[PDB]
Amino acid sequence: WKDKEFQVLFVLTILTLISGTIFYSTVEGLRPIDALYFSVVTLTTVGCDISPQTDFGKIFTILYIFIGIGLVFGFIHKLAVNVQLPSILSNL
Amino acid sequence: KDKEFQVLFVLTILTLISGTIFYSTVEGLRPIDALYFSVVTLTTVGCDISPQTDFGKIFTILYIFIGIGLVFGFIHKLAVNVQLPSILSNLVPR
Amino acid sequence: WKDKEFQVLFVLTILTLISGTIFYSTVEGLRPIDALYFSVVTLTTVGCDISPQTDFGKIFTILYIFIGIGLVFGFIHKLAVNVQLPSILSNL
Amino acid sequence: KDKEFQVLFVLTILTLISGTIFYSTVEGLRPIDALYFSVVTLTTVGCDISPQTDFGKIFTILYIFIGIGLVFGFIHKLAVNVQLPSILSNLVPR
Ligand SMILES: [Cl-]
Ligand SMILES: [Cl-]
Ligand SMILES: [Cl-]
Ligand SMILES: [Cl-]
Ligand SMILES: [K+]
Ligand SMILES: [K+]
Ligand code: NA
Ligand code: NA
Ligand code: NA
Ligand code: NA
Ligand code: NA
Ligand code: NA
Ligand code: NA
Ligand code: NA
Repeated sequence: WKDKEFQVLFVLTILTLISGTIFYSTVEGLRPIDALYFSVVTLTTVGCDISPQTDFGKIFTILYIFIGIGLVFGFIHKLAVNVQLPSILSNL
Repeated sequence: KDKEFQVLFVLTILTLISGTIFYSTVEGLRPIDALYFSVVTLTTVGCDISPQTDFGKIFTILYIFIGIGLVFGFIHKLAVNVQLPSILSNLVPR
Repeated sequence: WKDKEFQVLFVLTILTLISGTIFYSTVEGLRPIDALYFSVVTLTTVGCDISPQTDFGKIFTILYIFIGIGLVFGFIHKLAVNVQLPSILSNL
Repeated sequence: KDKEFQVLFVLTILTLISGTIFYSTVEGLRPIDALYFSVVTLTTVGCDISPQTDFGKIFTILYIFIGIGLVFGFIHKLAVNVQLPSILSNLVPR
């Protein structure tokens, strides 16, 4: 968690999710929790059962995916290392 | 043989048990549907349904971030340590 | 296309998609084209707007994902190399 | 500078144009919706809708297999050649 590389990826991920939450809650009229949910399932590629209704929201979502998918998967990978390492080091 | 593979297998199993319990309690799904939802979420396939409760939405966000990395680490190790050697062995003329 | 590694991945992918098409068209009652579509969008993780209705179909789908996702992405990667190489070699 | 990146960018753009034309003609989508569908399909996010015509289903299957590899090759090159250097530059104290 002290690893600056992990810390920066965390910050970038949080900032990207905040931006999506603000966007979808104000332009697409979603409750904050639903805007955050939509942002997360979009950038992790899980998807969900809704899509943006406005043209602005569709264009934003296209750009958001290309801006954010690589960072989010970089963060998920670094997070996975941190989470599994204590179990690996106990199982040695 | 591979202790990292052992860890990822056990952690994957525990992660899917946790999701099965969570979605069957909080989202009211039958256990098999809760397991299905957990699997398609963490492999990023996705489901035709989404959580309905705010607790379910929050949990799912955290489950995604922790669970994708573990499940795909397991899938990668399964491919290199189990599936690839089996394919190669099954291609040998005997 | 003569690369045996690519050829084997193609065969494995086709056989896996045939199995899913047979399964979903007979157990989940989908038309063949819809059963193939469901099999493809599942193993590529795109997803779609339906899910299996039977418990047997849900269990099959879980196992199908773990049996098939790695092969399908291996094939997609090898296919991408083949498809882009003529353009790379013309752009040198 | 990177000719592989140039190729993947152009092929990605052409792939998305092709999908926009296809889904707006065959599936009747407005152009922006056809582009949206193409992007979420090839990045594997998925859409709340699916093709309705058999032509659309067949095309989508082929588009997925050819398009995922190109779009994710482009995303990887964008990350290593553009986004990573920019982040690093923007972290330098000046
Ligand atoms: Cl909220
Ligand atoms: Cl059950
Ligand atoms: Cl059919
Ligand atoms: Cl339009
Ligand atoms: K996906
Ligand atoms: K998906
Ligand atoms: Na989706
Ligand atoms: Na979806
Ligand atoms: Na969906
Ligand atoms: Na989905
Ligand atoms: Na889905
Ligand atoms: Na879906
Ligand atoms: Na849906
Ligand atoms: Na989807």
